[PDB]
Amino acid sequence: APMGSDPPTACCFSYTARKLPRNFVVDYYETSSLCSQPAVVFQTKRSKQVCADPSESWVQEYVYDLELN
Amino acid sequence: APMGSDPPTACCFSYTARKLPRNFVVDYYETSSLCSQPAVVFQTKRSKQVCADPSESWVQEYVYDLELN
Repeated sequence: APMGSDPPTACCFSYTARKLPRNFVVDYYETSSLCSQPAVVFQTKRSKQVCADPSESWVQEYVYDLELN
Repeated sequence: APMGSDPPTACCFSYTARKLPRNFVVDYYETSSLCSQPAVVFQTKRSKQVCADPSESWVQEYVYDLELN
């Protein structure tokens, strides 16, 4: 099972601009690592994936809530 | 058909280090645009996708060959 050669990388280039209400986040996903600029990605109910600045405390709080329940 | 909110972006963080022989490139793909650092991606026969610095003339030449035949 040889690994690919050097595919691109799903890295966020920016972030939304409004906190997604908990009623709009059933899960999340983190970016890669290759790019020196990872970020947290929230999965909503009427969209797909949304990048979020890990610098905003609410982002860290929502991630913590996802780790619990 | 509402568009997602702000998904990540397949942007290359680096590039391979050896020119892929024409005998190893049946197609290619370009990165996105959101990230201020797009790149050309070559598709081989025994791998997947490979990012390439558009600064290397051979990359531009191989792309031209793909546009012709």
